[PDB]
Amino acid sequence: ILGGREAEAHARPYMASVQLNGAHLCGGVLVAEQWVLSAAHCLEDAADGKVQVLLGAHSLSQPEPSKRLYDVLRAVPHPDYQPDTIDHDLLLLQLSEKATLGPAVRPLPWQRVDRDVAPGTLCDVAGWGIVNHAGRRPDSLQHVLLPVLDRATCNRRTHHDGAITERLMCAESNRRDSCKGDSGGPLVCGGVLEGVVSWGSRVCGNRKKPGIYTRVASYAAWIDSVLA
Repeated sequence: ILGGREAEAHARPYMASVQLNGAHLCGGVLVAEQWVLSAAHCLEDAADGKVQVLLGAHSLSQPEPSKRLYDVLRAVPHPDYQPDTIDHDLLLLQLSEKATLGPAVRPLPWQRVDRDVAPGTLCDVAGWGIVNHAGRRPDSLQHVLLPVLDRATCNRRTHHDGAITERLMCAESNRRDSCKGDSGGPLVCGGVLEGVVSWGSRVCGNRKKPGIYTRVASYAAWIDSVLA
C-alpha cells in the first residue's frame, strides 16, 4: 500500500493473506465461514506451489493469539477469466475447514445491490503489499483511504477512448495506491465490501493511470452460486 499508515491490530477482522509456500502472495477477504474472496491472476503467479490463507493476522511474522493458517480445499476462479486480460479478475477460495470466528476473524458483508459508489467518496483499502518505490514489504497490515473517481473519468483515464466496463471502478493512484502484493484485497466503502483490488501498480509510486478494482455487486449472482 503506497502512502498509507499501519492499521490498528485486528480492527479489520475480514482481512486475509493468501500465501504461497509461506510468503504473502495476495490479499483476500473472508466473505463466509469457509470462503475467501481474492483476485484470479494471483493463481497465475503460483504455478507449482502450495497456496494457503492466513487469518486473524496483523503482523505476518509475529505470533498472535488469533492467527490461524488454513489449507485451500478448492480454488474457484471466475469462469470467464482469461490470463493477461483484466476483467473477471475474481477468485473464490474454499478453506480446508470452516474458520474459527471471533473478534479478530469475521466475514465482511459485500454489496449485492448494483449501484455506483458516489464519486468523491473515500473508501478503505488494506493490504501487505509494497509500500514504497524501493520495493520495501511491510510486516504489519497497512491501509489507505482512496477517493472513487466517476466512471467517465475512469473510462477516459484507463482505456483511452473506448469504454471502461460497468463491472470495474477506479480510485485515484497519484500519491496513495495499491502496489504489488495488494491484489485480491478489499476496497471497503461505508462498512461494505464494494470492490476487490485488481492488478497492483506496476512500479509502486509512479503510475499515472488510476487504480482499478472489480465491483463485487456486478458478480453477486456468481458469488452466490459458488457459496450455495
